[PDB]
Amino acid sequence: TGLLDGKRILVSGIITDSSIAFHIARVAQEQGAQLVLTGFDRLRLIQRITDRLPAKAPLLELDVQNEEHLASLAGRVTEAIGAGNKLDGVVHSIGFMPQTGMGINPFFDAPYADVSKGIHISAYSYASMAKALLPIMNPGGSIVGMDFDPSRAMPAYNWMTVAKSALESVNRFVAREAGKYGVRSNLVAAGPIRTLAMSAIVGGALGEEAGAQIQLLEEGWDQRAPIGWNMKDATPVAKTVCALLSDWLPATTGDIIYADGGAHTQLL
Amino acid sequence: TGLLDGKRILVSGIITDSSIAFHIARVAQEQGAQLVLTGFDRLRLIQRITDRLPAKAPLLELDVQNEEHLASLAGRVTEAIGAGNKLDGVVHSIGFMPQTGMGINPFFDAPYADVSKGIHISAYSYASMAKALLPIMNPGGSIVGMDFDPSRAMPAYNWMTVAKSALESVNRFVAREAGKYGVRSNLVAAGPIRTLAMSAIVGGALGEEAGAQIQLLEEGWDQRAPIGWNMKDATPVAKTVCALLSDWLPATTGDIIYADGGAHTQLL
Amino acid sequence: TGLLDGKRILVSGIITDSSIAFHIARVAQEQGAQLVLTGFDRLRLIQRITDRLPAKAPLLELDVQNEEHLASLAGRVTEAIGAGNKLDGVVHSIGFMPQTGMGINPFFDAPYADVSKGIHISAYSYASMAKALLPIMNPGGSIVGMDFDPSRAMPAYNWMTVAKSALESVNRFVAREAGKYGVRSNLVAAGPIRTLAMSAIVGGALGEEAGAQIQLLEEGWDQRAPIGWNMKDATPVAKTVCALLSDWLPATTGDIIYADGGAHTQLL
Amino acid sequence: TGLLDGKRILVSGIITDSSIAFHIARVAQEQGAQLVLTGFDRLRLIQRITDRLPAKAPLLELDVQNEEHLASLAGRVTEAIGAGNKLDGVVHSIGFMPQTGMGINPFFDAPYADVSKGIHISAYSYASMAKALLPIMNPGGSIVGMDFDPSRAMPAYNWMTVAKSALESVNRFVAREAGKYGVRSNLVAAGPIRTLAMSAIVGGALGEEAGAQIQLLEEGWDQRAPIGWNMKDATPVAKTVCALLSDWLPATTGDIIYADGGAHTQLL
Ligand SMILES: NC(=O)c1ccc[n+]([C@@H]2O[C@H](COP(=O)([O-])OP(=O)(O)OC[C@H]3O[C@@H](n4cnc5c(N)ncnc54)[C@H](O)[C@@H]3O)[C@@H](O)[C@H]2O)c1
Ligand SMILES: NC(=O)c1ccc[n+]([C@@H]2O[C@H](COP(=O)([O-])OP(=O)(O)OC[C@H]3O[C@@H](n4cnc5c(N)ncnc54)[C@H](O)[C@@H]3O)[C@@H](O)[C@H]2O)c1
Ligand SMILES: NC(=O)c1ccc[n+]([C@@H]2O[C@H](COP(=O)([O-])OP(=O)(O)OC[C@H]3O[C@@H](n4cnc5c(N)ncnc54)[C@H](O)[C@@H]3O)[C@@H](O)[C@H]2O)c1
Ligand SMILES: NC(=O)c1ccc[n+]([C@@H]2O[C@H](COP(=O)([O-])OP(=O)(O)OC[C@H]3O[C@@H](n4cnc5c(N)ncnc54)[C@H](O)[C@@H]3O)[C@@H](O)[C@H]2O)c1
Ligand SMILES: Cc1cc(C)nc(SCc2cc(C(N)=O)no2)n1
Ligand SMILES: Cc1cc(C)nc(SCc2cc(C(N)=O)no2)n1
Ligand SMILES: Cc1cc(C)nc(SCc2cc(C(N)=O)no2)n1
Ligand SMILES: Cc1cc(C)nc(SCc2cc(C(N)=O)no2)n1
Ligand SMILES: [Mg+2]
Ligand SMILES: [Mg+2]
Ligand SMILES: [Mg+2]
Ligand SMILES: [Mg+2]
Repeated sequence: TGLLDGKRILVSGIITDSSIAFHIARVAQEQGAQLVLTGFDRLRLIQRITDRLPAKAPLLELDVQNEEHLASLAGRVTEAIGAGNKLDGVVHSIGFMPQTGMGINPFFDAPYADVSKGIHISAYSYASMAKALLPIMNPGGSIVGMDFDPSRAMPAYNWMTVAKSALESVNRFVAREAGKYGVRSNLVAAGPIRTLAMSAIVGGALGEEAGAQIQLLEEGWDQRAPIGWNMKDATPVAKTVCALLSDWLPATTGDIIYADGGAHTQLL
Repeated sequence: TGLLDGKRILVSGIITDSSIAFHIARVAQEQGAQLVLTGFDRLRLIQRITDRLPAKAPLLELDVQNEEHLASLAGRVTEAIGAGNKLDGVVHSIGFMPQTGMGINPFFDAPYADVSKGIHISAYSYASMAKALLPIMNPGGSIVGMDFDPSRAMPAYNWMTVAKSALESVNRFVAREAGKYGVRSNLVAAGPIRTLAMSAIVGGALGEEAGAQIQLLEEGWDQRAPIGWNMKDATPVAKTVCALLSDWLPATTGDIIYADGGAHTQLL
Repeated sequence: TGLLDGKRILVSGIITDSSIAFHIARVAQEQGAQLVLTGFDRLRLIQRITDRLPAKAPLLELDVQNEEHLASLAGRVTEAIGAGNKLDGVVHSIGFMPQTGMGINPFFDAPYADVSKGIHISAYSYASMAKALLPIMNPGGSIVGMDFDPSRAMPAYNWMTVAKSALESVNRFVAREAGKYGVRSNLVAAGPIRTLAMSAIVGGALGEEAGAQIQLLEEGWDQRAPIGWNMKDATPVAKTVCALLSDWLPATTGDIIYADGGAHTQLL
Repeated sequence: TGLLDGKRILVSGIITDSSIAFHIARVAQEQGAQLVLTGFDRLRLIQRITDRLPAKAPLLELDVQNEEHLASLAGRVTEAIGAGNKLDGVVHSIGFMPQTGMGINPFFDAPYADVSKGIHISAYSYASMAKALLPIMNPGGSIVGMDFDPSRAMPAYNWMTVAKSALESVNRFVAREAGKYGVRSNLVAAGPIRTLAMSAIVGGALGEEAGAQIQLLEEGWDQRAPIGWNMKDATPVAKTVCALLSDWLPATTGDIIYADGGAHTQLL
């Protein structure tokens, strides 16, 4: 009697035990969902990481920049879940921006090839995954992507923020297409989460000024949040993704749910 | 094993079997919640209506314009739920705007006394109820109010839209106060629902032009909604309110969840 | 050859030489506009203040809560400007919230009578003035109101923020009515301005905590603003109001122009 | 005594006499501005078109996808305006999306190479131009870009809408950089304009369904606009761009001004 009992859900984006997708996968399994996982490039690493999940789940390779991986994806998922079975859910928890597009590298100094790669992975791939998976999704189904509120510019995030603005726009169009299948498409805008990369950035991996700026942003976020914000805890974000994967928000689509402690609703 | 098992929830706003609050109360009970209901003025009528709910629930009188009703409310709820017990949820499903403030009566012709009454009932009362109930709410608790997207002006709704804009602002402040109790505060922005009053308006109860305009708005809403919009079905709205009353959106506060078929995310 | 040469403009809201309306009136006159001023209650004081403006301007009494003042307003303006002449512009620079609705007084402790008075003056009066003045405005005309961005809740501002949210909604409806006259209606959302009342608040006139909170908000505003924000200088705000009164934004209506140093477009 | 007397302004984006940039250039010249024009690929055509402007203006080649054109741009402008002189204004009126990214071609069928080209030209180039031109702009200067409101998804526009969402995000970051030079950066969100390409689209150049959908969008736009919307008249848009190029909106940056007849503020 979990929130997601009997649901078949694809979860992309696990790389480490601190990935937001690891926690989404863990909570979905705690809630009775049967998962299919997708991983990029380091499959041996991802398998060892996913071995820590409450239940076993088939892992499929998916490089979103690879058209062959996308073209074979639905067939590979069908084989993993069994012929005649379809997905009820899809989680996009994929994001990347080359170092030139984030941090202390001046915003104007990011070459377009780098920005384009980041936009391909972080925004266009949300449409790529929906195109590949909608033909194998059941009516009442749900597609969820991870967002970081890009409504206002912020230091260091730079082109990653531009990619999120593009992602929010993509989500509204994916919802139009997904609707033809009786499927919802939404994003969860999370507050900052101390993933391995976020800790490294605050530690100065992308320059001192950028680290200092992200640390101030994190502190301000918890201060603004009426219920507080714990950057070390991805569970509230994972629960929110599961809320969207469930039958409990059936009239919400092309939309954004903020799992940010309410920080975006307050100025100070 | 319902979504709201063991939760004690107050639900205001039932007047007819077509009230959005009736459906919120029905779904909350189907999901294991123990309810306390509040009713305005016509208690005998409300009791006969609520007798149709899946389970028995104490009904308390609450006129939000009456300071004595508000001052005695927490004590009356405690008596109904038993000393030592507190509420986990509160539903505000209250709205009113005198006839001069809605319909064919020109927007400029609404006297302030009428607008002020409508704003008192539809917006200020969200803060009034939170003030009365927060001292008897448990941490992890949830306050939910009903909204109708007032981001853009629309024909006929007139001062009711102004009252909703004020309500959205009130919600952000209530979240600040509710946070001190470990309580969330959010609104559900519903698409148009064919309540008794909505059917009467489309039928011309507030003038021909206003009826024609609201009918066009309803049609456009379903056309824009990527998953469609059924104005005759309050169930998707009721489910969304229950999603907010549950433990599944724990990092969302001072916010608005749109249960509108995704219509507000599309232009055409 | 001023920006507003030959335009007849009504300007309300002058009380001191630090009123935003004093600077709007000064810049409009520097730009060739012929003004009619309205004042509340302290006409002798207002006249002595307005004697400092670059040019002489008739001053009319206007209490926005007084229906007789509103009913006689168009006739009184016509007498001041001459029969056969109409206004090209109207400036609403009126705002009030009783002490219980702002500052350290808890948000929940503001009685409705106080909130309603504040909403009457700060929001409903924008519609009251447009109703009175549209019959004496020329096509191509412009109505401008003063806003303080209420999209996110903030400390101390409390019910004044709720009143601004209501004002933004009122503006969108006033635009619908004003359009029938070929008239535009818009708000200027200013950054914080050190008026006499703002200085008194920071100084602790409405409690220590509220003063400290508003001082932090002011500092954050200049820090966020990509071009900086000088709270001691109302000139950039006055220039923006004149931009809206001019023929230079002819396709903008029911809208909000932010004269806030760009602070609302940045998170940090 | 024009609005832009003595200002040196670069205007990009003229291709035909129906280009929005042609009208921006015409109004800026009527208002006393001294222009430098940039053109893409068809310089002989652009020169013959620009010969119709009120005054002579040097024309420089600028392909925004060409790093050499961008690297030599400031030097070429300085040569055209004279050593010791700098620009007061910059107009970005550049947009492109390959046919696969707009129209009847399904949203999912646009290959990334096409989307990336469109995003390069329509969004990234706003940052490219600011990087090249800020070192030759005077304090008090203004950068203006052309936007088409992408807040909600719409039929046919597809990836062009995604590119506009990315552009709005880019604008907020450009404002941060431009602020260091005492320069403002803003976008004008225009209503639909019957350029040669728009007429061809409505005529079915990108498929019947797309043409029909854009025609419905145009009709709805004028219906919603409280002051109406004339798609055959770029003058109100050109005037708005000049308002931003002037000294009259000195505290507005990282922002969006809507020259859309107020259509985006109304639902119906
Ligand atoms: N960490 C935060 O503060 C934060 C905040 C809000 C939203 N988000 C978003 O959450 C999502 C997950 O990120 P995270 O913070 O868990 O970091 P992460 O590094 O753990 O997850 C990013 C994932 O993207 C994958 N990926 C990269 N390139 C790929 C490709 N070519 N094909 C397929 N997958 C590819 C990586 O392998 C990794 O699994 C991202 O969309 C991120 O932007 C993160
Ligand atoms: N019907 C729609 O299309 C629609 C759309 C979105 C949101 N909403 C909102 O949903 C909520 C419920 O409205 P509904 O559509 O179910 O209509 P309804 O008439 O069934 O419910 C309104 C309720 O407000 C109560 N109320 C009025 N004055 C009161 C007072 N002084 N004290 C206490 N309660 C008082 C009424 O008794 C009634 O129970 C309202 O906030 C409404 O604005 C309605
Ligand atoms: N000061 C700021 O930081 C700030 C920021 C943004 C917007 N604004 C807005 O600018 C406008 C002008 O305020 P200000 O800051 O110049 O303060 P102010 O005190 O100088 O101006 C407020 C004016 O409202 C008038 N008023 C009050 N009650 C009235 C009534 N019954 N009838 C008619 N007029 C009445 C007062 O007489 C006064 O002239 C207000 O709308 C205010 O909210 C102020
Ligand atoms: N037409 C509308 O309905 C509408 C509405 C709102 C905003 N806009 C925007 O206004 C701007 C001007 O477009 P328009 O409608 O006048 O169409 P247009 O075709 O007349 O202008 C587009 C311009 O972009 C130029 N361009 C394309 N690729 C380029 C490159 N590689 N380098 C440099 N310049 C390049 C073209 O040469 C052309 O001059 C665009 O940003 C467009 O999206 C248009
Ligand atoms: C909002 C947000 C913040 C961070 C640090 N990573 C992410 S996605 C993960 C990631 C890592 C990198 C990188 N440059 O290593 N780029 O993207 N998204
Ligand atoms: C958004 C929306 C629409 C309607 C018809 N009623 C409501 S609340 C119910 C109601 C009824 C009335 C009335 N004038 O009878 N005023 O308010 N809210
Ligand atoms: C946004 C903003 C801020 C302030 C201090 N005053 C205003 S209007 C002026 C005013 C003064 C008072 C008062 N309580 O004296 N209420 O309103 N508006
Ligand atoms: C919002 C909007 C609408 C249109 C028709 N063109 C533009 S920019 C001009 C353009 C033309 C094309 C094309 N595919 O020919 N792509 O972009 N922008
Ligand atoms: Mg294991
Ligand atoms: Mg019964
Ligand atoms: Mg004098
Ligand atoms: Mg010529």
